[PDB]
Amino acid sequence: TTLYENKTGTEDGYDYELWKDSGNTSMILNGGGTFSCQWSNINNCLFRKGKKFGGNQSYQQIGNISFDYGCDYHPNGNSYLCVYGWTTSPLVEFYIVDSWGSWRPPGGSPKGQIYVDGGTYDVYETTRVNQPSIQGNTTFQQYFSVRTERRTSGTINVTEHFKAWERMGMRMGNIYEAALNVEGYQSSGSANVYKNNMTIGGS
Repeated sequence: TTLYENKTGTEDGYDYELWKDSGNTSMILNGGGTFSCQWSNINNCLFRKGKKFGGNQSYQQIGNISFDYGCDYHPNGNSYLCVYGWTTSPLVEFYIVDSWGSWRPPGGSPKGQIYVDGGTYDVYETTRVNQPSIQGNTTFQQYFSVRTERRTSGTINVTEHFKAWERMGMRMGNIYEAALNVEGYQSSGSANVYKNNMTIGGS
């Protein structure tokens, strides 16, 4: 229930992962979607809990996807706190970022704004040509919604970001996974996800 090295698994209905390329990481797996983590001397690391979806379905088929979450979030350098996931056909890596450390991701310039869940989100898109992905080295898009001001608790209605992105011409494939995610880059920090209730279904 405390992880220190790369591991993926499932507990209490939530898929979890700790991953780092190097450095010190720890992750306490608490009930349900909740977890606690710390990192130092890392290059890249991530800690996440959510779901790898069991079918090959669109978000209209899966039903509502939302995270009712709360995190006591103390990054010491580069870091962000987000919902993270992928779609396939088309292949998309997506991010809904609510807070960050020293650097607000992803860089570049937004193409729109979404007013949802009491906040304003900047929308970004990238193409990454022949780069590592969940389907090997290949080309994929990245979609980002990044809050204009930091917050660390509330509801992220992922379905509404999906719908807004599609209205802005950003096609969603079948949903592969979605998880509440803490990232670190060349930094130290800690975060306690004390609440993470992931809705999957219905309207």
